Amino acid sequence: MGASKLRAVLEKLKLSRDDISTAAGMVKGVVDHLLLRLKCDSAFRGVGLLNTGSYYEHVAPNEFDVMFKLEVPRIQLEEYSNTRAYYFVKFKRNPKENPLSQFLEGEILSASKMLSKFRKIIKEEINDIKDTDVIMKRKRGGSPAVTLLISEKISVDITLALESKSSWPASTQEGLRIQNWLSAKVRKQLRLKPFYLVPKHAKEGNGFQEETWRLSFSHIEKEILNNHGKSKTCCENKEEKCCRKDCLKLMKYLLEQLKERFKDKKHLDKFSSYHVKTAFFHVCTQNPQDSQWDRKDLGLCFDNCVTYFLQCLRTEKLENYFIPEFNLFSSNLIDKRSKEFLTKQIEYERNNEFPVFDE
Ligand SMILES: Nc1nc(=O)c2ncn([C@@H]3O[C@H](CO)[C@@H](O)[C@H]3OP(=O)(O)OC[C@H]3O[C@@H](n4cnc5c(N)ncnc54)[C@H](O)[C@@H]3OP(=O)(O)O)c2[nH]1
Ligand SMILES: [Zn+2]
Repeated sequence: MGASKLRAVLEKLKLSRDDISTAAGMVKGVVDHLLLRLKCDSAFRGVGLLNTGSYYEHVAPNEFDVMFKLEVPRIQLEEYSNTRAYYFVKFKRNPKENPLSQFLEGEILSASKMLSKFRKIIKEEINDIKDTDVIMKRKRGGSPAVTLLISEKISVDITLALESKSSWPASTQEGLRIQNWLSAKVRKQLRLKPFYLVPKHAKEGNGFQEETWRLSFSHIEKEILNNHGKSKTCCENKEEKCCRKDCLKLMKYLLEQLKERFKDKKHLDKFSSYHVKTAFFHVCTQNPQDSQWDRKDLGLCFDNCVTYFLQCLRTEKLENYFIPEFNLFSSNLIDKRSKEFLTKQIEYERNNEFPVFDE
């Protein structure tokens, strides 16, 4: 695949400043309103907007992703069934009145109740109280996000998150292997930042827990993504222009297009851009030098990514970049047939100069 061809695709994928500014304006308004009103509850009084950038998320330009962080003080986690990613939330001391005490189902903080209250407050307040027309989508299966549709054209996913300024869980110890890439110093200062928790329940055979939370490091992902090169001046000049972000955009667009084409079937529904992002991070670990990401070698680099991703589909092994023992492509999460299907489609695309980019 020619580099100029891929860069022609990415060239034709760039959206105008107006289309971004308008939607960003509407979403900004709705988000500010929802936040200001969310602060009317004692539980969500300390709510706050988490800066994930709200951009570089969809390649779908009408889809946004905002995260509502909620500050919780000195929480104690309990790893559930050694899933390494899902935990129970407890509080060290509750003699002092706790805003979230209403959601306590014993000593364990109920995620489903918090999500229910959250979604209910939002559902009540979105009823045209603003000047914008907003509606709430149907409750998704096992999704922590509350999605809203604005003007029947804009999609906004709102995910509640508990912020813990404590040290990261032991399951993340062997994760974030960015030492040879972004230096151990940067890894150090990154792990000093807080970590988040989203209301995501874990699978227990033929049942669900609805009381567990999952680890989230979206802020860390944004940080390492926007500061990606080994050299501090990476992509700040003509001599040090790389193609990392370009590769990620291309991969995301590939998966997006394949999911779209095969929307009628349910094969590619379980695959998400996070699998792509994770694979990209692992390739970034494998190729730490900026010289391995030269722009003229785009077509090469991208291929590499593709190959690796396919491997992950073939071997059914995609470790979480922060939680190495958490496999995203386990047979328990995604069935073999779906990954074989996706493998087939991606292989077809790669072998035929990617006709799925032609749209
Ligand atoms: N908004 C949202 N936040 C979540 O944390 C989340 N977890 C699951 N789901 C949804 O549940 C269904 C089945 O599980 C899927 O439909 C899936 O939707 P999705 O298309 O995946 O959502 C894309 C974003 O959701 C995030 N991400 C998705 N998976 C994970 C994960 N395992 N760990 C941490 N974050 C994850 C990720 O940031 C990625 O970024 P982009 O917006 O750029 O695509 C989530 N949806
Ligand atoms: Zn760069």
